[PDB]
Amino acid sequence: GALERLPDGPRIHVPRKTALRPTVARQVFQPAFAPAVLSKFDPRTDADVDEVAFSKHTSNQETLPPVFRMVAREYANRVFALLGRDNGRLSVKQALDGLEGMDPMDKNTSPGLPYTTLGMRRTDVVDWETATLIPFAAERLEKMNNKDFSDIVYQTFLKDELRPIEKVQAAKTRIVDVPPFEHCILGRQLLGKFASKFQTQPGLELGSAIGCDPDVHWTAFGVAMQGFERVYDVDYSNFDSTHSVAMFRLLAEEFFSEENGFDPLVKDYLESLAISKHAYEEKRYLITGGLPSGCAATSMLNTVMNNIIIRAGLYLTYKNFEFDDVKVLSYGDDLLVATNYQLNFDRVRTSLAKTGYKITPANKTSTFPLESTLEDVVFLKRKFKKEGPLYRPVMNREALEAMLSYYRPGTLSEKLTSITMLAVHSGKQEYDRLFAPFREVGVIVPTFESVEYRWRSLFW
Repeated sequence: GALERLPDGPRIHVPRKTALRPTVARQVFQPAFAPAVLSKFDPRTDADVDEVAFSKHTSNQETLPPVFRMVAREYANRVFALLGRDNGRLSVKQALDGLEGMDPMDKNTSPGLPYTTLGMRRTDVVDWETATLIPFAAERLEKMNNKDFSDIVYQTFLKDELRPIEKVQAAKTRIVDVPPFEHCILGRQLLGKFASKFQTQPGLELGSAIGCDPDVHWTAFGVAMQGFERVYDVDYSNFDSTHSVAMFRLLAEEFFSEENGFDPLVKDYLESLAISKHAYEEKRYLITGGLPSGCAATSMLNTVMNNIIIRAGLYLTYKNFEFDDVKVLSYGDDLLVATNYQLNFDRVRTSLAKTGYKITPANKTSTFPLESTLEDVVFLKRKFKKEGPLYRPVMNREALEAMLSYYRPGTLSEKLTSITMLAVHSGKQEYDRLFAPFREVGVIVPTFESVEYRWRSLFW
């Protein structure tokens, strides 16, 4: 919200060509999907894609009800009771290498401005052996330690991916925000030690599916939500952008605070996300509110806010409502409510509408069903398919066809390998149907029994 125009500067090229190309299986399945619109002169749409991206960000909420604060600090108590309040700053060595049971920073990811303009990669700007930034990058990280984030400009561009034909026709393409590499390092310094603990324990108590593995953890999520009377599926609309600047303050003061064992600089880092400066072609602008993408923190941040927001809506809608009445499971804006009560999310939608957040039923029709169970819900594009004492992540049939219909030249073998581990849960008949197009044109893929056996090996 609140997009303020700044003085224009050097041209930072937004890419306007898809790398996606159709496979041999596109003609077979013909999914309701196509590459996202990137150019203004894309003939598949009437609309200007830059206008549609800039039409969003109207204005976030200035204020926010007082119930958001108490439910935030009450959620904080539960989280830090389990994980602990030893969430101090990590060294630059620890940030790059990552802690034990935490992936190291990706060397391939974009380094951000001005390194992308100069044609440099992440491994140019730092030495991973010694954890040593080059003089230019080192002094910028120094200034951010001294409470100054004035140099930080997000490289912003359109997301190259598949979209529904309606999103392609309407030119509604998602926006990627790439922060500078030093900003991304500093983020993992301040919030890394906490993130490592949050990743390792996904479940209903922490209220998060972050750092899970659908093959294994679906059985754990399944059995945990099994005993409950109902399970609701709730989806937000523009969850990242609708975060108010007040929400960021709440997190800094109540959740990611020095009381809970965080670095004092965390507050200033969170303000860099709250009020951020972006570069798009020659345009420069300033968005007040909403969480930018980029780096590993984004999914965790939304997961924390999601547990707060959904309960705050319930507190507002349902009087004498309890915190433990609802058990939550979420991976960012993908939300899953488990409860013994009977909740009406039509009235919760109207409550949260006033607070800025917009929920939807996730079933293409404006009616949250009063009755809903574990078998009905869809979480992470997957369903909960019980099989003996286990649960299998059965992925949507229309999703699987869409994934196989397009690809990026060069990395086709890597793609097919990963999709076999998804399609295995749909059954041998469905499995061999989905890969038949590729085998038809002389492309070998592993047997169903090979990959099905591999999945069963996880539980031995």
